[PDB]
Amino acid sequence: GSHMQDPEQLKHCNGILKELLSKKHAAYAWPFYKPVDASALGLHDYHDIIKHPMDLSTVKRKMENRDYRDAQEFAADVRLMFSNCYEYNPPDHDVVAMARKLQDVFEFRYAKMP
Ligand SMILES: Cn1cnc2c1c(=O)[nH]c(=O)n2C
Repeated sequence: GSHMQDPEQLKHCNGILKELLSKKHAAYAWPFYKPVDASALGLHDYHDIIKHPMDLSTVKRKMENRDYRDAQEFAADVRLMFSNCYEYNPPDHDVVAMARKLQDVFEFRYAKMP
């Protein structure tokens, strides 16, 4: 059920999303900008292992379209994106190191929800 605080909490989520996409974090956010193109990258098992792909452009579309009804729904998708990275790749992969840094940006600012 919708709460009067949901619009304002979703604005905080939108601010986080804008930050994740910003130049400040681009050195480690870039693998998460667009859907994984598994065929182009030679990752021919990606869709056998990752049943629910997610990326920041999809989060952005869902925000713009008012798909997310509350902050928890938004956070679940961002976390799904990171989890997919932790599931698919070995833990010493550079993309995992980038995911951990971007997730730290996300989690610390999400925790500051007004
Ligand atoms: C999210 N993303 C974007 N590019 C990649 C990945 C990944 O998980 N593994 C991986 O190997 N590559 C190249």
